Amino acid sequence: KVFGRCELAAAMKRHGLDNYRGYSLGNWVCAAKFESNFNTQATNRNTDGSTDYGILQINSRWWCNDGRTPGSRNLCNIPCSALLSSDITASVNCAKKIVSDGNGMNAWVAWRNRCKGTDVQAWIRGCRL
Ligand SMILES: CCC[C@H](CC)C[C@H]1C[C@@H](CCS(=O)(=O)O[C@H](CC)CC[C@H](C)CC)C[C@@H](C)N1CC=O
Ligand code: NA
Repeated sequence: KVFGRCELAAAMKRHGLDNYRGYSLGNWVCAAKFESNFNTQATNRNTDGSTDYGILQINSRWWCNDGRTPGSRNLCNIPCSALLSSDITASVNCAKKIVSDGNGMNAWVAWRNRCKGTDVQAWIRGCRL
């Protein structure tokens, strides 16, 4: 599913991401924009043999099981395919664990390089939230 911007903002907020670990909703919407272009089905292979999955590009070396990643830990205890669903529940709940792991949102490279330090509230402007 390709979410609309405000549609994703509302779903993220309903699932408790607004201000989760101190990161405002616009941070999460910006992250999803540049990680996946709001597409739940996005997948991208990495050099270490892992793959990133879903709207927040969650990695199969640490967080989910895809059956083909050396050194897999599956800390979210889910198949990586669960992170591709139109229902973002599993991606949100796993993202909560990731962002709590110690490095905050720096775990998302696109957030670090394209959202951190910018006017992230722009990503929720116009939305009825
Ligand atoms: C907390 C878990 C951290 C993980 C890493 C431990 C996730 C990292 C993987 C990184 C892979 C970097 S890589 O250059 O070595 O491999 C590929 C290059 C061929 C990347 C290919 C891209 C993805 C195709 C578009 C890139 C980053 C996008 N995600 C997290 C989300 O931001
Ligand atoms: Na890699």
